[PDB]
Amino acid sequence: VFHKIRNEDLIFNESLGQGTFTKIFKGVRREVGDYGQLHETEVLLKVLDKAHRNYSESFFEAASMMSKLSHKHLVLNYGVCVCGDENILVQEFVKFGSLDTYLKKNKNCINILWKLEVAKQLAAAMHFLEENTLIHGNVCAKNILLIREEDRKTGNPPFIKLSDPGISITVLPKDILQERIPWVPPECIENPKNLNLATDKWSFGTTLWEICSGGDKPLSALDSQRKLQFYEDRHQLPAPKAAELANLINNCMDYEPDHRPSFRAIIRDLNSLF
Ligand SMILES: CC(C)CCN1c2nc(Nc3cc(F)c(O)c(F)c3)ncc2N(C)C(=O)C1C
Repeated sequence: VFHKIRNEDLIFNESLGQGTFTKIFKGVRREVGDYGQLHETEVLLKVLDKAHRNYSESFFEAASMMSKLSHKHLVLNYGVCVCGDENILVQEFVKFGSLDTYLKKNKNCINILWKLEVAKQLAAAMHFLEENTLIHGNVCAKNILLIREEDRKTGNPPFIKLSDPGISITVLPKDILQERIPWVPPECIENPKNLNLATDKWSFGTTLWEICSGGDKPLSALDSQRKLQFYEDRHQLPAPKAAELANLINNCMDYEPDHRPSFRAIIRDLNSLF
Protein backbone atom coordinates (compact mmCIF):
# COMPACT_ATOMS: atom_id res chain seq x y z
CA VAL A 1 0.00 0.00 0.00
CA PHE A 2 1.99 2.97 1.33
CA HIS A 3 5.41 3.64 2.81
CA LYS A 4 5.24 4.67 6.47
CA ILE A 5 6.83 8.02 7.38
CA ARG A 6 7.06 8.43 11.14
CA ASN A 7 5.97 11.43 13.20
CA GLU A 8 9.42 12.80 13.98
CA ASP A 9 10.61 13.03 10.36
CA LEU A 10 7.89 15.54 9.42
CA ILE A 11 7.35 19.19 10.36
CA PHE A 12 4.03 20.89 9.60
CA ASN A 13 4.26 24.51 8.45
CA GLU A 14 2.07 26.87 6.50
CA SER A 15 -1.44 26.17 5.41
CA LEU A 16 -1.66 26.29 1.62
CA GLY A 17 -5.41 25.78 1.19
CA GLN A 18 -8.05 23.08 1.26
CA GLY A 19 -9.25 20.07 -0.65
CA THR A 20 -12.52 18.21 -0.37
CA PHE A 21 -12.77 17.53 3.38
CA THR A 22 -9.01 18.01 3.74
CA LYS A 23 -6.51 20.59 4.96
CA ILE A 24 -3.29 21.09 2.99
CA PHE A 25 0.04 22.32 4.37
CA LYS A 26 3.61 22.90 3.26
CA GLY A 27 5.92 20.65 5.26
CA VAL A 28 9.54 19.62 5.77
CA ARG A 29 10.77 16.01 5.83
CA ARG A 30 14.07 14.71 7.20
CA GLU A 31 15.12 11.63 5.25
CA VAL A 32 18.02 9.46 4.14
CA GLY A 33 18.42 10.02 0.40
CA ASP A 34 20.80 8.69 -2.21
CA TYR A 35 24.26 7.67 -0.97
CA GLY A 36 23.04 7.77 2.63
CA GLN A 37 22.90 11.57 2.48
CA LEU A 38 20.59 13.33 4.94
CA HIS A 39 18.01 15.55 3.24
CA GLU A 40 15.67 18.35 4.36
CA THR A 41 12.91 17.74 1.81
CA GLU A 42 9.96 20.05 1.25
CA VAL A 43 6.75 18.00 1.10
CA LEU A 44 3.00 18.48 0.79
CA LEU A 45 0.80 17.26 3.65
CA LYS A 46 -2.87 16.52 2.94
CA VAL A 47 -4.70 16.10 6.25
CA LEU A 48 -8.13 14.49 6.00
CA ASP A 49 -10.59 16.38 8.20
CA LYS A 50 -11.22 15.06 11.70
CA ALA A 51 -14.97 15.34 11.07
CA HIS A 52 -14.71 13.48 7.72
CA ARG A 53 -12.63 10.40 8.57
CA ASN A 54 -15.50 8.37 7.11
CA TYR A 55 -13.87 8.85 3.70
CA SER A 56 -10.53 7.50 4.97
CA GLU A 57 -10.63 4.63 2.48
CA SER A 58 -11.43 6.80 -0.55
CA PHE A 59 -8.89 9.32 0.76
CA PHE A 60 -6.07 6.78 0.38
CA GLU A 61 -7.33 4.88 -2.68
CA ALA A 62 -6.99 8.03 -4.80
CA ALA A 63 -3.36 8.34 -3.67
CA SER A 64 -2.87 4.58 -4.04
CA MET A 65 -3.76 5.29 -7.69
CA MET A 66 -0.95 7.69 -8.63
CA SER A 67 1.33 5.52 -6.47
CA LYS A 68 0.92 2.21 -8.34
CA LEU A 69 1.86 3.93 -11.63
CA SER A 70 4.88 6.00 -12.66
CA HIS A 71 4.84 8.81 -15.22
CA LYS A 72 6.57 12.17 -15.60
CA HIS A 73 3.24 14.05 -15.53
CA LEU A 74 1.95 12.45 -12.30
CA VAL A 75 2.59 13.83 -8.82
CA LEU A 76 4.93 11.68 -6.73
CA ASN A 77 3.66 10.11 -3.50
CA TYR A 78 6.09 9.93 -0.59
CA GLY A 79 3.92 7.87 1.77
CA VAL A 80 1.65 8.16 4.79
CA CYS A 81 2.45 9.90 8.08
CA VAL A 82 2.04 7.74 11.19
CA CYS A 83 0.59 9.78 14.06
CA GLY A 84 -2.55 9.53 16.21
CA ASP A 85 -5.82 8.62 14.53
CA GLU A 86 -5.08 11.10 11.72
CA ASN A 87 -4.78 10.45 7.98
CA ILE A 88 -1.89 12.31 6.34
CA LEU A 89 -0.67 11.85 2.77
CA VAL A 90 2.89 12.99 2.06
CA GLN A 91 3.37 14.09 -1.55
CA GLU A 92 5.82 15.96 -3.75
CA PHE A 93 5.85 19.70 -3.07
CA VAL A 94 5.72 21.94 -6.15
CA LYS A 95 6.99 25.49 -5.76
CA PHE A 96 4.73 27.36 -8.19
CA GLY A 97 1.47 25.96 -6.80
CA SER A 98 -1.75 25.21 -8.62
CA LEU A 99 -2.37 25.82 -12.30
CA ASP A 100 -5.75 27.17 -11.13
CA THR A 101 -4.30 30.07 -9.15
CA TYR A 102 -1.41 30.46 -11.61
CA LEU A 103 -3.61 30.96 -14.68
CA LYS A 104 -5.44 33.56 -12.59
CA LYS A 105 -2.45 35.59 -11.37
CA ASN A 106 -0.68 35.32 -14.76
CA LYS A 107 -3.75 35.71 -16.99
CA ASN A 108 -2.35 38.91 -18.52
CA CYS A 109 0.69 37.36 -20.19
CA ILE A 110 -0.22 33.74 -20.93
CA ASN A 111 -0.46 33.46 -24.70
CA ILE A 112 -2.01 30.71 -26.82
CA LEU A 113 1.24 28.75 -27.14
CA TRP A 114 1.65 28.60 -23.35
CA LYS A 115 -1.89 27.23 -23.04
CA LEU A 116 -1.21 24.75 -25.84
CA GLU A 117 1.94 23.39 -24.18
CA VAL A 118 0.15 22.82 -20.87
CA ALA A 119 -2.83 21.33 -22.73
CA LYS A 120 -0.61 18.77 -24.47
CA GLN A 121 1.14 17.76 -21.24
CA LEU A 122 -2.24 17.25 -19.56
CA ALA A 123 -3.59 15.25 -22.51
CA ALA A 124 -0.39 13.18 -22.49
CA ALA A 125 -1.00 12.38 -18.82
CA MET A 126 -4.63 11.49 -19.55
CA HIS A 127 -3.56 9.41 -22.56
CA PHE A 128 -1.25 7.47 -20.23
CA LEU A 129 -4.13 6.85 -17.82
CA GLU A 130 -6.45 5.84 -20.67
CA GLU A 131 -4.07 3.14 -21.93
CA ASN A 132 -3.90 1.76 -18.38
CA THR A 133 -7.72 2.07 -18.11
CA LEU A 134 -7.28 4.02 -14.87
CA ILE A 135 -10.10 6.45 -14.09
CA HIS A 136 -8.89 9.68 -12.48
CA GLY A 137 -12.25 11.25 -11.67
CA ASN A 138 -11.32 14.83 -10.79
CA VAL A 139 -9.41 16.56 -13.59
CA CYS A 140 -9.35 20.31 -12.91
CA ALA A 141 -6.91 23.20 -12.97
CA LYS A 142 -6.69 22.98 -9.16
CA ASN A 143 -5.34 19.41 -9.26
CA ILE A 144 -2.57 20.51 -11.67
CA LEU A 145 0.81 21.63 -10.31
CA LEU A 146 3.25 23.86 -12.21
CA ILE A 147 6.71 22.40 -11.63
CA ARG A 148 8.65 24.68 -14.00
CA GLU A 149 7.54 28.07 -15.23
CA GLU A 150 7.95 28.96 -18.88
CA ASP A 151 11.44 30.39 -19.43
CA ARG A 152 11.14 33.28 -21.91
CA LYS A 153 14.90 33.63 -21.80
CA THR A 154 15.61 30.34 -23.56
CA GLY A 155 12.14 29.56 -24.84
CA ASN A 156 11.91 26.71 -22.42
CA PRO A 157 8.31 25.52 -22.02
CA PRO A 158 6.53 25.13 -18.68
CA PHE A 159 6.02 21.76 -17.03
CA ILE A 160 3.01 20.41 -15.13
CA LYS A 161 1.97 17.40 -13.08
CA LEU A 162 -1.44 15.93 -12.26
CA SER A 163 -2.19 15.21 -8.60
CA ASP A 164 -4.56 12.65 -7.11
CA PRO A 165 -8.33 13.17 -7.52
CA GLY A 166 -9.11 13.13 -3.80
CA ILE A 167 -12.19 11.45 -2.39
CA SER A 168 -14.15 9.76 -5.16
CA ILE A 169 -17.39 11.30 -6.42
CA THR A 170 -19.00 7.85 -6.15
CA VAL A 171 -18.92 8.43 -2.37
CA LEU A 172 -19.26 12.20 -1.93
CA PRO A 173 -22.67 13.64 -0.99
CA LYS A 174 -24.88 15.21 -3.63
CA ASP A 175 -24.28 18.79 -2.47
CA ILE A 176 -20.58 18.55 -3.34
CA LEU A 177 -21.16 16.83 -6.70
CA GLN A 178 -23.69 19.42 -7.87
CA GLU A 179 -21.24 22.07 -6.67
CA ARG A 180 -18.59 20.55 -8.97
CA ILE A 181 -20.59 21.26 -12.15
CA PRO A 182 -19.35 21.48 -14.89
CA TRP A 183 -16.33 19.38 -13.91
CA VAL A 184 -18.45 16.35 -12.99
CA PRO A 185 -20.04 15.10 -16.25
CA PRO A 186 -23.85 15.01 -16.61
CA GLU A 187 -24.07 11.20 -16.48
CA CYS A 188 -22.44 11.27 -13.04
CA ILE A 189 -24.90 13.92 -11.84
CA GLU A 190 -27.68 11.53 -12.87
CA ASN A 191 -25.83 8.72 -11.08
CA PRO A 192 -22.27 8.75 -9.66
CA LYS A 193 -22.06 5.05 -10.57
CA ASN A 194 -21.56 6.10 -14.22
CA LEU A 195 -17.95 6.98 -13.38
CA ASN A 196 -16.02 5.81 -16.43
CA LEU A 197 -13.07 6.59 -18.67
CA ALA A 198 -15.45 8.92 -20.53
CA THR A 199 -15.76 11.04 -17.37
CA ASP A 200 -12.14 12.16 -17.68
CA LYS A 201 -12.75 13.25 -21.28
CA TRP A 202 -15.51 15.62 -20.15
CA SER A 203 -13.50 17.02 -17.23
CA PHE A 204 -10.53 17.55 -19.56
CA GLY A 205 -12.70 19.85 -21.66
CA THR A 206 -13.71 21.82 -18.58
CA THR A 207 -10.06 22.15 -17.55
CA LEU A 208 -9.26 23.17 -21.12
CA TRP A 209 -11.87 25.90 -20.64
CA GLU A 210 -10.21 27.02 -17.40
CA ILE A 211 -6.84 27.25 -19.17
CA CYS A 212 -8.29 29.50 -21.90
CA SER A 213 -10.30 31.62 -19.43
CA GLY A 214 -7.47 32.94 -17.24
CA GLY A 215 -8.49 31.35 -13.95
CA ASP A 216 -12.23 31.86 -14.47
CA LYS A 217 -14.42 29.15 -12.97
CA PRO A 218 -17.12 28.08 -15.46
CA LEU A 219 -20.65 28.77 -14.21
CA SER A 220 -19.42 30.75 -11.20
CA ALA A 221 -22.54 32.95 -11.12
CA LEU A 222 -24.81 29.87 -11.06
CA ASP A 223 -25.75 28.12 -7.82
CA SER A 224 -26.27 24.37 -7.35
CA GLN A 225 -29.82 24.16 -8.71
CA ARG A 226 -29.07 26.39 -11.70
CA LYS A 227 -26.10 24.13 -12.43
CA LEU A 228 -28.51 21.19 -12.39
CA GLN A 229 -30.65 23.31 -14.72
CA PHE A 230 -27.59 23.83 -16.93
CA TYR A 231 -27.29 20.10 -17.63
CA GLU A 232 -31.01 19.37 -18.10
CA ASP A 233 -31.22 22.12 -20.74
CA ARG A 234 -28.21 20.48 -22.49
CA HIS A 235 -26.29 23.75 -22.55
CA GLN A 236 -22.57 24.14 -23.24
CA LEU A 237 -19.93 26.44 -21.81
CA PRO A 238 -19.43 29.82 -23.54
CA ALA A 239 -16.69 30.10 -26.13
CA PRO A 240 -13.59 31.62 -24.48
CA LYS A 241 -12.23 34.85 -25.91
CA ALA A 242 -9.10 32.84 -26.67
CA ALA A 243 -11.37 30.76 -28.87
CA GLU A 244 -8.79 28.60 -30.67
CA LEU A 245 -9.84 25.63 -28.50
CA ALA A 246 -13.62 26.06 -28.14
CA ASN A 247 -14.19 23.33 -30.73
CA LEU A 248 -12.06 20.90 -28.71
CA ILE A 249 -13.76 21.92 -25.45
CA ASN A 250 -17.23 21.32 -26.88
CA ASN A 251 -16.12 18.06 -28.53
CA CYS A 252 -14.74 16.77 -25.22
CA MET A 253 -17.76 18.09 -23.28
CA ASP A 254 -20.16 15.83 -25.19
CA TYR A 255 -23.43 14.94 -23.48
CA GLU A 256 -23.16 11.50 -25.07
CA PRO A 257 -20.29 9.78 -23.21
CA ASP A 258 -19.63 7.26 -26.00
CA HIS A 259 -18.94 10.09 -28.49
CA ARG A 260 -16.20 11.92 -26.58
CA PRO A 261 -12.88 11.57 -28.44
CA SER A 262 -10.11 9.43 -27.05
CA PHE A 263 -7.10 11.31 -25.74
CA ARG A 264 -5.26 9.82 -28.72
CA ALA A 265 -7.34 11.91 -31.13
CA ILE A 266 -7.27 14.86 -28.72
CA ILE A 267 -3.47 14.97 -28.96
CA ARG A 268 -3.56 14.72 -32.77
CA ASP A 269 -6.07 17.58 -32.90
CA LEU A 270 -3.97 19.46 -30.34
CA ASN A 271 -0.80 18.86 -32.35
CA SER A 272 -2.42 20.09 -35.51
CA LEU A 273 -2.72 23.52 -34.18
CA PHE A 274 0.06 25.63 -35.54
C1 LIG B 1 -4.44 23.74 -1.54
C2 LIG B 1 -3.72 23.79 -2.89
C3 LIG B 1 -3.32 25.22 -3.25
C4 LIG B 1 -2.51 22.85 -2.91
C5 LIG B 1 -2.19 22.40 -4.34
N1 LIG B 1 -1.40 21.18 -4.39
C6 LIG B 1 -0.04 21.24 -4.31
N2 LIG B 1 0.63 22.43 -4.18
C7 LIG B 1 1.96 22.47 -4.10
N3 LIG B 1 2.72 23.72 -3.96
C8 LIG B 1 2.21 25.03 -3.56
C9 LIG B 1 3.04 26.13 -3.73
C10 LIG B 1 2.63 27.40 -3.38
F1 LIG B 1 3.46 28.47 -3.55
C11 LIG B 1 1.36 27.58 -2.84
O1 LIG B 1 0.93 28.87 -2.48
C12 LIG B 1 0.52 26.49 -2.66
F2 LIG B 1 -0.73 26.68 -2.14
C13 LIG B 1 0.94 25.22 -3.02
N4 LIG B 1 2.69 21.36 -4.15
C14 LIG B 1 2.13 20.17 -4.28
C15 LIG B 1 0.70 20.09 -4.37
N5 LIG B 1 0.08 18.88 -4.50
C16 LIG B 1 0.87 17.66 -4.56
C17 LIG B 1 -1.24 18.83 -4.58
O2 LIG B 1 -1.87 17.59 -4.71
C18 LIG B 1 -2.01 20.00 -4.52
C19 LIG B 1 -3.54 19.90 -4.62
